[PDB]
Amino acid sequence: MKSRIIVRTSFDAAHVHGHTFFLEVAIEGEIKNGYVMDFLELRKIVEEITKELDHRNLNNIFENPTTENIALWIGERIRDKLPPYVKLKRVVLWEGKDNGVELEW
Amino acid sequence: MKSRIIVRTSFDAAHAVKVGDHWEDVHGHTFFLEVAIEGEIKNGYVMDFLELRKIVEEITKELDHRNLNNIFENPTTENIALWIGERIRDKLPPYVKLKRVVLWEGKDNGVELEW
Amino acid sequence: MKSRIIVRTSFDAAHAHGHTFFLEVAIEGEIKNGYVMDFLELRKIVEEITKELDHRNLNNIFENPTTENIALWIGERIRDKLPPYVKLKRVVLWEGKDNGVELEW
Ligand SMILES: C[C@H](O)[C@H](O)C1CNc2nc(N)[nH]c(=O)c2N1
Ligand SMILES: C[C@H](O)[C@H](O)C1CNc2nc(N)[nH]c(=O)c2N1
Ligand SMILES: C[C@H](O)[C@H](O)C1CNc2nc(N)[nH]c(=O)c2N1
Repeated sequence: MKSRIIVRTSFDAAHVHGHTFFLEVAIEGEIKNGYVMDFLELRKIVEEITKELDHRNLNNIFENPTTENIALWIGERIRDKLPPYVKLKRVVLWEGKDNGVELEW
Repeated sequence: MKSRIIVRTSFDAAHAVKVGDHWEDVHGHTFFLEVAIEGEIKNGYVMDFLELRKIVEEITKELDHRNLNNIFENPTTENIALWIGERIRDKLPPYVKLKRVVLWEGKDNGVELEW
Repeated sequence: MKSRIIVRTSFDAAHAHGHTFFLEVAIEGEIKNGYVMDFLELRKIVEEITKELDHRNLNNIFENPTTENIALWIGERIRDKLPPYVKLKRVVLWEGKDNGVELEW
């Protein structure tokens, strides 16, 4: 069996057409003493990354700000900050409520 | 790593499922459809969202506003989902593959098909 | 191909304050006579289990009532009430709307 904790967040950005992006992050690991990893630590890691894009024009930070590339970047940034016994499992980024990009490791 | 684009849409249809040899009472729902297409991120894209949505909505269009018991012998959520999956697969460009189809009958009950 | 039916339900419970839990259960099996498993039957099985949690003191049942442990608790009792030809595929438990645990078999 595989266990994961999920956190959902959102941020607004433009690329120009501004959107409200909904981000879902799934971190996989083992349930140790009732916890995989506390939600607040993960959520802090995630927001610390999304805040760099919040209210910005992604065309100034990304060569080509496609939802896929933004999702990719976010995944790499998250990966670099997660704790030792945990892995980035899934990243789902919705460009508005009806369209999204799912990245699964 | 796998990369997919997801497109969400909805359509409404009325129907009654078989409860033995006889039928339940007819009623309508808003169906929520989630389609996941997997492929490689080329030039920053897997597949254009709108291109996928059009393929999917042309399909749901045949079900939209219709009595499903007139289209399916047994309009269960699984048979409808299967039918949608097959229709989509048949229309997808040669560089992607149908990965997932999630059909919700309302927001409380749904069927998930994965390839 | 794999086919699953999914049911969503909700229950409120207190532990340590109280929360509104959102549960999503996915059952994998083959489609026979047009369906994997009757939606109501699963819903019955699931809500009979959640009924034992509804507005309860979770610390009376769990030494450490974390979201993960509660998810494991539910996953197990569901596996014990399921019919012979289907399998518990996934359990997603959201404590509130933006934080959840996902168990996958
Ligand atoms: C009230 C809330 O349930 C409590 O603060 C927390 C915090 N962080 C958590 N983190 C995890 N992984 N699992 C949990 O159940 C909780 N619960
Ligand atoms: C406004 C619209 O969202 C934008 O032009 C698009 C269109 N199609 C897309 N298609 C993919 N695959 N990824 C994207 O980020 C976008 N963005
Ligand atoms: C009204 C209700 O949705 C209808 O009677 C049901 C019940 N159980 C079901 N169970 C499955 N597996 N698939 C379905 O479409 C339904 N439909």
